Amino acid sequence: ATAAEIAALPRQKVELVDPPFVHAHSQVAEGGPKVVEFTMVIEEKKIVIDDAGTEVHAMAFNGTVPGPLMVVHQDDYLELTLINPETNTLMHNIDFHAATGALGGGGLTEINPGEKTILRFKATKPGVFVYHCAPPGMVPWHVVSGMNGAIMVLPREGLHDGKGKALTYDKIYYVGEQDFYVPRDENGKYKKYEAPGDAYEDTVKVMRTLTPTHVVFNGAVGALTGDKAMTAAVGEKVLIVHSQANRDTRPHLIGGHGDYVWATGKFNTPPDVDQETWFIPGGAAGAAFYTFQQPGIYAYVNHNLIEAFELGAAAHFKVTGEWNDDLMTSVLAPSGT
Amino acid sequence: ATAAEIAALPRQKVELVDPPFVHAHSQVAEGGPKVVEFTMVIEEKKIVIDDAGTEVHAMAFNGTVPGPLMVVHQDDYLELTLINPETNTLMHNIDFHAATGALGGGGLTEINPGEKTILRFKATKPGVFVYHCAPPGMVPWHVVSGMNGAIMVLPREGLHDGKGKALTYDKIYYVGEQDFYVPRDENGKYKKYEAPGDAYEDTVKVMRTLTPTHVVFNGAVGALTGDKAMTAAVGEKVLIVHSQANRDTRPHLIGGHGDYVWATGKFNTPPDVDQETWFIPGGAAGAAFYTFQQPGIYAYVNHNLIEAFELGAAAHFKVTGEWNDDLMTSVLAPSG
Amino acid sequence: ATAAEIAALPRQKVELVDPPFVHAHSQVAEGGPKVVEFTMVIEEKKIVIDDAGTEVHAMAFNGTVPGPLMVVHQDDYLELTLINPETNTLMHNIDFHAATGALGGGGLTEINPGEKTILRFKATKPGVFVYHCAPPGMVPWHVVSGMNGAIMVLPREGLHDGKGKALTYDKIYYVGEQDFYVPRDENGKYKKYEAPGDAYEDTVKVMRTLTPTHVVFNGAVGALTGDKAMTAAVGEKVLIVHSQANRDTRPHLIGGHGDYVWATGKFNTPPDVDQETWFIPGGAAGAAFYTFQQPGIYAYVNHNLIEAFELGAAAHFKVTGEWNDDLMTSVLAPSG
Ligand SMILES: O=N[O-]
Ligand SMILES: O=N[O-]
Ligand SMILES: O=N[O-]
Ligand SMILES: [Cu+2]
Ligand SMILES: [Cu+2]
Ligand SMILES: [Cu+2]
Ligand SMILES: [Cu+2]
Ligand SMILES: [Cu+2]
Ligand SMILES: [Cu+2]
Repeated sequence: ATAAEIAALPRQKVELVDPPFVHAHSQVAEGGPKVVEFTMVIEEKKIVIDDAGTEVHAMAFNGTVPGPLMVVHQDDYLELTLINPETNTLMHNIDFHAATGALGGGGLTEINPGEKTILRFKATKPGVFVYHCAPPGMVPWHVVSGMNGAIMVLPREGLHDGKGKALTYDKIYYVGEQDFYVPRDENGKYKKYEAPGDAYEDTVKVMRTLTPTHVVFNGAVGALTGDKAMTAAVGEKVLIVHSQANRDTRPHLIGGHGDYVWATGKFNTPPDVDQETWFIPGGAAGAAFYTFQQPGIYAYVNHNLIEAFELGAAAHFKVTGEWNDDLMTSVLAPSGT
Repeated sequence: ATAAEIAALPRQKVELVDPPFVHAHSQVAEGGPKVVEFTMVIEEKKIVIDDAGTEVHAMAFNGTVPGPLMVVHQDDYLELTLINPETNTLMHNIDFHAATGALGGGGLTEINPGEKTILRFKATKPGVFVYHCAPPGMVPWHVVSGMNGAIMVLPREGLHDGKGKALTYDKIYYVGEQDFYVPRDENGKYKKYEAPGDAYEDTVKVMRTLTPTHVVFNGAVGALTGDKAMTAAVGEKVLIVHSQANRDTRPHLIGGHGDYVWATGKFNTPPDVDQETWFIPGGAAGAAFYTFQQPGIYAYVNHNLIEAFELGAAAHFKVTGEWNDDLMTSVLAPSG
Repeated sequence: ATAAEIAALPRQKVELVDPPFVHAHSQVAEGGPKVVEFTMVIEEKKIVIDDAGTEVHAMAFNGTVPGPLMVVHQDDYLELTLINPETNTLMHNIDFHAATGALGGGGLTEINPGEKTILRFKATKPGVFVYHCAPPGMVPWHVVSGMNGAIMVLPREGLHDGKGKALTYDKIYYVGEQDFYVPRDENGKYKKYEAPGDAYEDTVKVMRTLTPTHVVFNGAVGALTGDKAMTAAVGEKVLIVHSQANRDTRPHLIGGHGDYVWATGKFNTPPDVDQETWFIPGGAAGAAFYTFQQPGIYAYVNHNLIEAFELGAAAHFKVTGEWNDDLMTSVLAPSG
């Protein structure tokens, strides 16, 4: 409860890491409640989102789309220092869906260029939750320009299945999915602009059609493919956290499953099990736990397969280990009749 | 129950109230099963849905979009008197998703202007449920002209959580979300018409694109804001009923949560807890229970934020009470 | 188990039947795990999908859209022989969402015209699951040309509710829902093409709008209406399996409910109960169990009612039996 009991608590300062990785943390909390401190700087910057060179003026927490994942435990305090550099042109703020009051923090964190603010909130509910910018009057425009991310509030006793058995992951990846709305010219070619403000009117027109031009993971088409594929091994337990701040998605691991899936993202609601394809509504984050049982390349997609393979929403996993013929085998390889 | 057994049950006549409020009712049922009687009159009327003076020909149960919320308990009988006055132009009917048989009542309730009908059904399943008009051959046009609402069938023992603990609300509000499809002319200006039937063909062309021109709560952009903001106080338990008869939605209370959410709307399915944003498919109602912990303005939105802030799907709650600094505080206010 | 153990299991050859019917099977497994063998031939062929003569070049497992339902039990092996005749023009393969490894089998089953392959996988998780074609670089085009179906892996002890009570169905139907994307010329008329390849660029342009031109059950508008309505009787318990390989759907039985709904399709996740409309994400299958209480015609729809009644997503059930006036009755029939 009290203002002094809080200044009494230990403080841990965390250095953030760029998605899809997640900063070091412990699944089971060591000791009691803490004040966990994070800093993010906002950057307005041009990013290229496909191999054709399509540009968007992104508005990026910590310079990445999505913003990085913050991890705390239930009843810790999260204290954010948020900095809007004077090289930026717009006001920004932050709404944590994990927080209670003042529009998730948004009403207390409106910062013009050259301003900074420090917000603290108590993480009362365990789960993964979206955060995003929401300035009055231009809420969707900052969100669909990339200004969103997620946090994970772990139970103090770590994750468990619906029946109290402990679930401990070997590694965690954070996939942020972003719908972008890029205006086109009369030839069907994407338009380029000087500053974020100049793109505004044309972009609202595309937003009103409710049809994105690109739906991407980690800020671009093919961002998490090739040398940037996520990795695991046979027998490894992986937690994949996925967020979408504006639009629904339906994740699926091609060649795998979600063994336990908190599709709602909230760890006091028991997980669905054995899932093929799960559903995360726009404005939420979800998490899926899987133990890999076969080696090779997997794709991780939004299973509207037009959004995956035409609009960009596909990533890869490269998994090392030995093949299990009991689980699957080619009895007759492709061969002439 | 035999027809005799039904005839000896007490009857109770209910007066409906306009959304987002709900008629008086008790959470735990007082006594045994009843026949609960309601009457609705259908009104075809022009509504203006945004601040640019855009019009829809609404087809409104009891004259509101959405129609009003009706509340019974499990195993009561709902008896509806439905009237289509002679001032209307179209046939109408009603399909209750809570009812069993005859297309939810649609096949027994077809009434032309100048006609009335009385339908009775047993509310066998507890939950919130959509109702809507559905005349053969013109089903989606009546629904997306606002002819839909919801009913709530409470368990006889009131609401409970996953583990049988009782959940009693202080306040209930009913938010009906409506997708509208208004035709535009050559210069992108919304068209006006002089009778509902004149708008039919142009409207169908817009509907087949699957993209609404407006998505609103309580029948208009800004309906539940400012002045018509829903109110509560810190510490009050509030049940928010939300329906969408045609298209998906994903409600979210900005600055709060759904502490218990029956996202499917059905009270025998245990609620999800601690939700940030929940999902109601088109054709269903859902309900979220929350205890307010901070004062101030909250927005309640469909969290496709283009639908909320560009197309109209946003409401406000104004909440009185004292600020809790343990839950949230400004450590350093915006500064140089 | 050992290698000699696997090699020694009994084999059972099953003859498939076209949707919405399902091959004979037992709910409770008889005896121990088996290797269940199925054969499907792929057919590329023009089909007419609406009453205006609109044609699509379908890519059809076993000649139907959707492909047929295959039923095995948990820890059986499914062994599929897949044949791509030399009269087709494209390479195809198959991804089973129920399988583990090699992109669901897609990496091991790429067959050119004139080739066959045999894949075996162990069905380790119980549920209904989508299967579909997925050739690298052309995945959505084969899926939205109809090249998808579902399998059901039953628990060895048959279905049960959340409380472990047995659920035994009398009839099972499979409804496959398909989104099609058919190009139009500048006059608004649907285009026709000589070969499947000729339609590819124009179809991808429509696909990128994310808006189907048609959403159908069993491969055409009205395929499951009229004399092809699905049938049941009052008191029969029906399982309805529904799949959508690419796009979300929200099924609803108009006049009925889903008494138990595995909306995720996975039988180790307890079913939701008393559902009015449930929600199946694109890329999944779901299953709903209902006991019919009232006779008459029911419609079974995607409850975006524009998709149901303008774009094709509506089926009928015809149910025989005696009317139950306790559940529903017309107290006063429509009158002046
Ligand atoms: O199984 N992914 O299409
Ligand atoms: O948290 N509202 O976007
Ligand atoms: O109740 N079906 O619209
Ligand atoms: Cu911003
Ligand atoms: Cu939000
Ligand atoms: Cu009507
Ligand atoms: Cu309906
Ligand atoms: Cu194919
Ligand atoms: Cu798939």
